[PDB]
Amino acid sequence: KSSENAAKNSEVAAETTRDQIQQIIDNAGDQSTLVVLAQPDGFDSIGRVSSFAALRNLKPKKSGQHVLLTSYYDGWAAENKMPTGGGEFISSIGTATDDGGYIAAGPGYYWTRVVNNNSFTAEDFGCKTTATPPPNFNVLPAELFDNTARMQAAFNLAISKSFKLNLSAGTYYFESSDTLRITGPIHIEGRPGTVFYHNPSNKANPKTDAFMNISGCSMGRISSINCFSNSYLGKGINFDRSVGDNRKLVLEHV
Amino acid sequence: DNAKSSENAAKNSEVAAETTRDQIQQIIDNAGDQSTLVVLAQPDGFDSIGRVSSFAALRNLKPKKSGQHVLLTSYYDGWAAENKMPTGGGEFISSIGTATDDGGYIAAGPGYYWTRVVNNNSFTAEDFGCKTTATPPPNFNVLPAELFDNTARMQAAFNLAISKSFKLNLSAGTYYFESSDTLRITGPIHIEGRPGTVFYHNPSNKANPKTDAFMNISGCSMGRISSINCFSNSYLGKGINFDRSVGDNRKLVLEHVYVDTFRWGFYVGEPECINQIEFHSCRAQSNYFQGIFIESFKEGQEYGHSAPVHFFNTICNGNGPTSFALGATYKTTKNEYIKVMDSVNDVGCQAYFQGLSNVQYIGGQLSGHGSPRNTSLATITQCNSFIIYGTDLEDINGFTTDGTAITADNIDTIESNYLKDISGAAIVVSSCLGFKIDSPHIFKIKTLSTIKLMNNTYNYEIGGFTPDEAL
Amino acid sequence: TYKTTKNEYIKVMDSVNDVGCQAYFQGLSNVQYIGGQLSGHGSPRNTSLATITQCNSFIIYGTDLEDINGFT
Amino acid sequence: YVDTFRWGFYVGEPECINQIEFHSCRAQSNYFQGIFIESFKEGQEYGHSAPVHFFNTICNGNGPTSFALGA
Repeated sequence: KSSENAAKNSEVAAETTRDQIQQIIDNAGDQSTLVVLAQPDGFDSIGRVSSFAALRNLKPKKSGQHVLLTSYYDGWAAENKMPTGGGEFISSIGTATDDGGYIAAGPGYYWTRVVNNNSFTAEDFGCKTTATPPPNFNVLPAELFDNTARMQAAFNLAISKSFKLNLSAGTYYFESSDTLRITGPIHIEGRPGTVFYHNPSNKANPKTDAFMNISGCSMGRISSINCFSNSYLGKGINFDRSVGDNRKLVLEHV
Repeated sequence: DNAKSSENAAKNSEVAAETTRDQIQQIIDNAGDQSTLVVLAQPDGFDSIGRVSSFAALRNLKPKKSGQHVLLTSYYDGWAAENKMPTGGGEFISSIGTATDDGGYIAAGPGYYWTRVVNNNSFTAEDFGCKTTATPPPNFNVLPAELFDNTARMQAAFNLAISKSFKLNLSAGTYYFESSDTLRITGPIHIEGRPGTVFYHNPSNKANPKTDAFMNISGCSMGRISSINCFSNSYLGKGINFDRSVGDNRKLVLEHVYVDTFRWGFYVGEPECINQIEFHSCRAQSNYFQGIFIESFKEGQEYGHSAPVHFFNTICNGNGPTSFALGATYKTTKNEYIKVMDSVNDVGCQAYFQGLSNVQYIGGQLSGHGSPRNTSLATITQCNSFIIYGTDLEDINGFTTDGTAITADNIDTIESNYLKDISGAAIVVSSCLGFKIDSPHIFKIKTLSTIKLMNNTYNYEIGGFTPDEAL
Repeated sequence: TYKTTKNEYIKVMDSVNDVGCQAYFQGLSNVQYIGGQLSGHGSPRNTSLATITQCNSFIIYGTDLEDINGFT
Repeated sequence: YVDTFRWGFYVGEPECINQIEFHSCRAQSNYFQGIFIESFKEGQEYGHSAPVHFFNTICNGNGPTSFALGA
């Protein structure tokens, strides 16, 4: 009775408000999409670049544009992981040397990363991690992607711009005839579980060739890395004077 | 009665519809004559993008398709009424399927979930719903102003940091804990606090308030924990307990970790669980019995040890029962009363080392400010190669194991009746091979001697410390 | 014998009389070894745990030393 | 690192550096001293700060050179 009267008035008022919303949304001919953007999930309406190669092929109308990169490689959703290596980029008109990390160059333009807190991760350069193998003798990890050239680009950027390099847990696989070089002062910070795994198969002298060479790294800091090879071949870290003295380098949990 | 109950739900639907209409009207009014692109173009256009208000709202937000990115302003809403800024927010990505809810990393609903986007392999505790508050003074029974228990959310945060190997960042302020469960680290981890980070522990809900550990560390090989200040203001419980329930803490490093006003600051009570551990710049202060308590095995038990153990620039100060503590009674939040003392003859010491090997105490300090009842400053039993490099030792108030005060008047009597007692010096060494001390400055020692040797300590070596300080 | 990813084989050993040690120091000065450990767990063939040659001022502070399997 | 001042690290009163720590620091090419710690001067009340820890710190090339004296 009395409850029913208010319950039916509620239906009438709700329908009138529905008609009012219909009317105002129809009247707002050119502004109705602002209602779409203001919803709690409105940020999804903004577009973003899918991978670093797509970013290389993206032609900017004018210098100074800002864009979002979701991840370095696409296809993380089909697998069971999260995007990685993404960020924000700014366009410039001109020529610059492609880096694979910092700078994505195309024909007559390029894009540069916005770096926060003077630090970046190795995933930003296309490095991949996998499951850590056991320490048994001739045992290799399950997935074999060689990180040597991409990790050397990351080291070069960290030495040149004096950013800190951050490394994620997992194993990075290395199998190349070149040795990984550190050529000036650098900050490197890993996580418990960061592993560098070295396969000496492509080396010219597997018995004596160094995996990592460090030289000229004054006042640098390297921390929380675990290198192993499971081979009984090679040098693990070779300290050198090809660039200069490592005057006050600090190694901690290596 | 069903009609009267559903009337309120109908009115709630009415109010929600009217408020919706009001938001659309507000948007259209603010937009004005200008087109959508122009509005976006305006220097403040970023405000026209919708955001989730809180983590619960995100749990209720149903994604149309997997792969959407959304923004979360803060973990809790209402920060603007309070005079503080949002915290705990970020970006989330949707997935269609089932996953175990977390309260942090993953917000799960029926048939969908949202996953947080983590930057630089690190995250904060606010991301998991933890709250801070103003720090209480160190007085005896003083609680912080507002009491929100952080135990289960901080436990979830530790689980994520161990599982995904992210670094856990903590903010200034006190995290309050009052729970019947002990906070466990079970794997390698990085924890980094700020100057001002405090963990306050309330033992009122513990089953054994006197002996139950606040925090438990096991298996933490290669971890690093820094810049945290744990205190409890109760003279009850263990501060941090190291176990082998998961494994050995094989090269764990602690820096700037302070533990105050528990019953024992740092506690170890079984063998082979602190091999190669490091304490840098740590502190244990005003605990009831000991600041550091290491005891690999008890008497009659199978022999065992952990080795080596390293202390660098660590200071233990004020540990041991004072007269106030002896007479004090703790009042719980359930209005219980717990007597702090065990007996009226209680004594303690600053540090206690038993059953270890290759121990180094470099620098640092061991002092007795505030006049607690101590048998010694350090007590060393059944160790091999304990070495002391330049450690400041000062201000002991001397007692025997029985509780008898050691003054000048009775000094001779003590020497006759307590010869075999493990007490009566600033440093007591008992059954220790390879003991060594260089020449630190020692002063204000109210005890029979500065160093005491007993129980087959047979190749010791004593450098020249400050002479004529004892009785 | 190590098997490479190109199906090559490499003899791990150099000679059937190979010996090693844990740490080798030659031609240094003012060296401090504070704490730590040097140990032969797993029974490798060692001439020593630590070999020090042609140095000025090598100092060891409390290092743990254990478990050597002696060879010339 | 502190270089080419008159003093690099200066302390001139008691009870202000209790338990301070220097790791891997440098004082180089200052005019008088690299590290200068002085709790009290002559005729002043006794005081001190304690303990004080240096770990792998270097003081190199401090003091007045002939060029510095003529500069």
